Amino acid sequence: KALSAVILAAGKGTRMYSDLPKVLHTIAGKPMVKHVIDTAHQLGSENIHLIYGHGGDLMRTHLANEQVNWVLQTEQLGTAHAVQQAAPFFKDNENIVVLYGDAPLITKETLEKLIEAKPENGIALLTVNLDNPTGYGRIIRENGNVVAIVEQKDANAEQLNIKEVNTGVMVSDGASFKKWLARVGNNNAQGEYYLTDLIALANQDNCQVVAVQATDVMEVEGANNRLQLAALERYFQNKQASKLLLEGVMIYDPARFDLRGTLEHGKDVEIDVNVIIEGNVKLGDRVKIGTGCVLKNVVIGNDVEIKPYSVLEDSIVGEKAAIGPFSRLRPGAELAAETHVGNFVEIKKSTVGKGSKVNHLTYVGDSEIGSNCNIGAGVITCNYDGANKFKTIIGDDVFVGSDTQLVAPVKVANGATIGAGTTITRDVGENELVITRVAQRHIQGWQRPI
Amino acid sequence: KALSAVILAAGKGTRMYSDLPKVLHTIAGKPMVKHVIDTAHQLGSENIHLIYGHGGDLMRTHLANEQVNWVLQTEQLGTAHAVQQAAPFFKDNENIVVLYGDAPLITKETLEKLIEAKPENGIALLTVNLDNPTGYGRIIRENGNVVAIVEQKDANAEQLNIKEVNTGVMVSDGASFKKWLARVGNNNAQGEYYLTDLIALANQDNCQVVAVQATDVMEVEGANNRLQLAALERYFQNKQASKLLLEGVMIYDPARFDLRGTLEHGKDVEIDVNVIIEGNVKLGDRVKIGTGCVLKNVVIGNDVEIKPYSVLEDSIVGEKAAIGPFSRLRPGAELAAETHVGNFVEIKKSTVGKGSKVNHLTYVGDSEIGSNCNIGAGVITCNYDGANKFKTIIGDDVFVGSDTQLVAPVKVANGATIGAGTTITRDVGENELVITRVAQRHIQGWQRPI
Amino acid sequence: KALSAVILAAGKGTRMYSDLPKVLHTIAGKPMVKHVIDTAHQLGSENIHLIYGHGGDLMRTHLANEQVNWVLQTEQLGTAHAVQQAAPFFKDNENIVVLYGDAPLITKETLEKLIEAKPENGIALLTVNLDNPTGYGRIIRENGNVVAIVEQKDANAEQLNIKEVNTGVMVSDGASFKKWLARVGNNNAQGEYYLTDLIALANQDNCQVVAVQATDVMEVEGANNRLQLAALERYFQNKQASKLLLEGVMIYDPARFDLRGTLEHGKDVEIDVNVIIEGNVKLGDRVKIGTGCVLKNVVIGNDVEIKPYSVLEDSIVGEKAAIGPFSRLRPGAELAAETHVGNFVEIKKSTVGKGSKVNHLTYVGDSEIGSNCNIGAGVITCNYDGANKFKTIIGDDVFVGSDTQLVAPVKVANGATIGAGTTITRDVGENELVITRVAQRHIQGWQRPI
Ligand SMILES: COc1cc2c(Nc3ccc(NC(=O)c4ccccc4)cc3)nc(Cc3ccccc3)nc2cc1O
Ligand SMILES: COc1cc2c(Nc3ccc(NC(=O)c4ccccc4)cc3)nc(Cc3ccccc3)nc2cc1O
Ligand SMILES: COc1cc2c(Nc3ccc(NC(=O)c4ccccc4)cc3)nc(Cc3ccccc3)nc2cc1O
Ligand SMILES: [Mg+2]
Ligand SMILES: [Mg+2]
Repeated sequence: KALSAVILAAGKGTRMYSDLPKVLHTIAGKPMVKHVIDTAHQLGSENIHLIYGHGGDLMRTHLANEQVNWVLQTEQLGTAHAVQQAAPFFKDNENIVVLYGDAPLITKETLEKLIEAKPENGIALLTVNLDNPTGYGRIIRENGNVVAIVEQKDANAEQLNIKEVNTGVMVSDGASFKKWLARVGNNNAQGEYYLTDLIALANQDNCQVVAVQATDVMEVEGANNRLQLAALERYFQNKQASKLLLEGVMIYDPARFDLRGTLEHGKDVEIDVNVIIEGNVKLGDRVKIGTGCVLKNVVIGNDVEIKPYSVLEDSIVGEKAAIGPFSRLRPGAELAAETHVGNFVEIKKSTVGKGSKVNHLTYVGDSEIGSNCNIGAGVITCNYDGANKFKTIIGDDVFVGSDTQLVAPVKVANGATIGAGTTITRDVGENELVITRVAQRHIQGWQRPI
Repeated sequence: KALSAVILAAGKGTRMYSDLPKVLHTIAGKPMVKHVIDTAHQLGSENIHLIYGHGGDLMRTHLANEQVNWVLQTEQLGTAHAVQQAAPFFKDNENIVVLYGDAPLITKETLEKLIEAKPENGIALLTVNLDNPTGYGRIIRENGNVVAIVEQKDANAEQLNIKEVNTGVMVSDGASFKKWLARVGNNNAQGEYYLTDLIALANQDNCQVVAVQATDVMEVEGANNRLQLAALERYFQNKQASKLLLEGVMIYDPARFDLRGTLEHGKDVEIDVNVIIEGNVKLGDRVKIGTGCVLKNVVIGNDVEIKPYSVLEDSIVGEKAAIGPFSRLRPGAELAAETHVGNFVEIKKSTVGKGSKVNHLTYVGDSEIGSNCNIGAGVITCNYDGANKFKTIIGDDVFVGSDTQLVAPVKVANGATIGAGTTITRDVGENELVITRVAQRHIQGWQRPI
Repeated sequence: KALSAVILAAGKGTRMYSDLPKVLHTIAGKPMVKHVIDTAHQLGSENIHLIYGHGGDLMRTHLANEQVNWVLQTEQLGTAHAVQQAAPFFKDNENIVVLYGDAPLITKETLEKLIEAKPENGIALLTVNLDNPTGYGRIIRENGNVVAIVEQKDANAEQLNIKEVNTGVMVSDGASFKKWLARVGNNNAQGEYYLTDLIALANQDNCQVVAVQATDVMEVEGANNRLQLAALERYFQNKQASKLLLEGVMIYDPARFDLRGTLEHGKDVEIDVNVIIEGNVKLGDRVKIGTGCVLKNVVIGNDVEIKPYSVLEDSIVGEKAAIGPFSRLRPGAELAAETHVGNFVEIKKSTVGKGSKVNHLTYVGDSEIGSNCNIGAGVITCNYDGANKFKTIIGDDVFVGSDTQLVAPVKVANGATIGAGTTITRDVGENELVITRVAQRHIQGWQRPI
């Protein structure tokens, strides 16, 4: 049976004290509403109807490439009225699941179990058990089937002791939503059309409402301020970390590990404390990552060690390379197998060939470096004033002496040797040795002012 | 009604295993006793009488500028005897609050609620409820009014089940303190004059003692060793972090955030994990701070991004600047709007003008740099031997080529261009181009020893 | 009475998803089984019989220098059969303690209390109380003496409410082990010879079995996957940190501190958040360590401050030195008293004399530097192509100007001054001043392309 989803995303989020609307704030680097859209897509939703309102232009800007139907709410008349704006697009046959863009951790696993429990022409309601259910609408069963949701203020002494509560998440067929939504009224203290009233309208219509319990309460929690958002963040990180650990990734402290994206991993991977993994990252077998490292959108080959406080982005690193500590790889850095990148070294948009070393106090930008080169301490690739970032091409088996400037555009051919302190502006031929002739003045018996 | 405070601060803190006296150990970068002095000043105390003893010269050295009356205790005869040394300075009218320099987290809010509850000519006692009250003196009420404090060893079976206990914190008028303190005896196992006996002396005198409960038990806890100090530290940091989060600061993980001072903030500020904020820090709107950064005594303008592992002190950073990763700003660094400071760059005591960039492997010290300058990789400002840190003045629209040394004192005027590898010792005029003439020796067919 | 131990270490650890066998995975940088071997050695064990099996060559490789008897298990027939392979080496007199290589946190203190409780010709059994004992074998007493261990599936309604359970850890004399192990059968669902059956065989033989309770449940827990290993890691780190705090080390956040080795410390030591201490480390009095530092196998003298994000290995640092931030000390770095090492500085295998400073953007390798030298920003020690890391010797009171290359092998004698931008290839004599003669071309009125 086909499926579609409706996601409520119109709220201002006043208590975030932000210019962003509520659902654009991120969990693990991704907006809360994108978590729900992605979950709804994993379930196999055919359409996703996004009820939006506050921060409308920002929603459109930030979610421009999402495959959703953009349903604009111009006034807050409650959850039933919100869903009814999407109702004309519901297929009579096809289940509709209702979700909330500010409760982002709802799992596919829980939702497909909710969808399974839905009786034909009925409703499946997601519920949760709280130790202190004060403030939340209680589930009343008769027997095993939900007959009513009794709000805090209406509940008698014994109903107040019901620990099972309403989450707001609900599944029913499209024909049934169209029917019941048109019957919902707003005769209550707030004057709003409540989606909760579909439970009453279903029973009044002799239709079955079945309750399904959530696995974790955190998966129905919403974030109304940054403190609550931070609690959803730590729960989500802990759960990502636990999954990786059971898969065999040795994360030394899972409370000091952050994944903000996707991680593919080999076996015997070791990750020390305070590491941040962003975007799409792939790690081969026996990769070791030291403390403080940040990896964003990188592929790391088998048997690579990354030493402490290295920052890597949009880069490729071949097997058996050694990086760090204090290394920086900027976008376009491609390191071949068995390369060495050391402390206080920045590599931007450059390819470095097999076995080559760049171990100290060096900037290599917009370059090609061949295999088994030795790039000395203090070497800098640079440009003329008014230039447009031109290229430095270094061949195989080249020795570049310490504190040499390579002035692009320039080529240094295979087997060349460049002495320390050189300024290289002209192409260097194959097996050419280039030494700087210094002039010095020596003064004997110069007493220092000490 | 006027107020003054008495703070007990004489203890050795043997179990800290330190040369510092007990109350000088810090919480959030500030001595425990300074927390209490500051709280007492926030309440509006007119005098603060500081009972000190052990580590007397160190207390005087470290707290030299505090507006306190220095009351020296030469011998431990108990809390009543300690307070009585300050008593001659109590005004008959004026409330006196008693506090402890080794219980630093007592809040102004709790204390002004304690002061309000004090009945005329009576005592207001701060109490707290413990789940396991074993060891602590129990509050006995009759009815709603405190009649006695029964110590662990004296309490019958049912009194042992009283969960409400004495904190030691107390408010009464000065006339009443002088009267009752002179009546306190020391006929007990320890032979000391106990402040607790004022509860008995008050009732024996037909005066009312009213109990007021503390909000959090942590706010009456004392630190007798570093393990307890560390627990007070984490409670205090968590509470600072929660406050900032409810104010709209996005702190990605509040368990990995430290504030040791004061933070002023705009809206939409984002702070990643493992950041330390020290002294007085001001952050404009939409400032983003990456992982591992340390900010001490800095002003950061609107829309600044600070990238990972940057350390900044006594500096100003203008709007839309970009700093990091791996940047170091030392005291006197002033960066104008739209500036760029990159990896492995140290700026000390220098002004850098609007739009200028200093992006790699560079030391700029004691300099002025104008607007829209390009300071190349490897550039170093330096001095002659025996010099006294003289100044390097760079004008507007200057290009300084990579790996150039600027030897102070020297001026480089507007629009000058300096080629790579240059040593600049003489002033450079407006629109002057300065290129280094290299001499090189080329040897063809030189076979490397490989 | 003499002692020996038997350690069960043969398991594959399938659920680690590793090429390492189970007990080689580390806690605090040391294999789980080495924790137990070391504990067994601290107890005074005369022999340690190591039952090994899966990953046999790796065990032999990684534990090659351990003083253990290598007892190879070729087939899993249960714990009684495993111990019986070591039994021929038990002395009739001498206690044998049985331990598990995958439960590493068992303390010497608990084990010597277990050994004390052993009645002559009897058994001492280590037990623990669980709140939920489901799955674990219950201890049945009659009275005060263990009569049976009833497994989950065999226990009646009231036995299921026994919270005291079997740990597997056991002490009995060698003669008694030989006797009872030969009597153990395998008529059970799994078909294995169970060590638990010695409790029954002991009583059936009219011998006394006495129960001793473990202090902490974590000290009998085993790690069957990396998630459980990570929980043992955090418990162990917390406990190491608490011990240091009670000894007077100020650890600002004990949840962000890691010790992977041994730490010797003076008094008034301060350690900020996210510090990692590895191998054998010694810290004098009043050492301050800033955030993010990594110290491996180092001696740090009195009154040293290490500033944030410094990485130090196999190094010595004399009293009153200042290191960091962003400093790197590689193996063989020896810094004398009152030295200064600053940001983006790497020191490898070099001695630096009293009062000398190396404060920016510098590599010093394979060198000797004397006392009161000033090593300028950008200075690099380097080698000729084809050389074998030769030495740079700098005497006392030498000034080396910024961005100078020192080309080894070379000597610079006492009191020499070297100007900025110099390439030093020949020895420099006592009180010799060496200045580089630059040739520059100046072009007036050069308009930059802007
Ligand atoms: C952000 O966009 C919206 C979110 C809404 C929203 N978000 C939401 C819904 C449910 C929960 N979760 C719980 O209610 C819950 C949490 C913990 C335990 C048990 C339940 C959290 C956030 N709730 C309601 C209206 C609404 C209010 C209450 C229940 C359902 C729907 N209306 C909303 C309207 C919006 O435009
Ligand atoms: C450091 O200077 C002093 C501190 C003292 C000191 N500190 C203190 C007082 C109270 C508490 N808090 C609690 O007693 C408490 C903690 C948790 C729950 C409930 C209560 C902690 C530290 N207490 C007492 C004497 C003293 C002893 C006990 C109670 C009051 C006063 N005498 C002190 C004398 C000093 O010179
Ligand atoms: C890794 O090498 C081995 C470990 C074993 C091993 N490890 C072990 C033993 C005891 C515990 N601790 C507990 O049983 C426990 C934990 C928490 C609370 C209470 C108890 C953990 C790991 N246990 C057993 C067999 C075995 C199984 C169960 C009990 C004892 C022995 N056979 C083992 C055989 C091996 O070759
Ligand atoms: Mg240089
Ligand atoms: Mg140079």
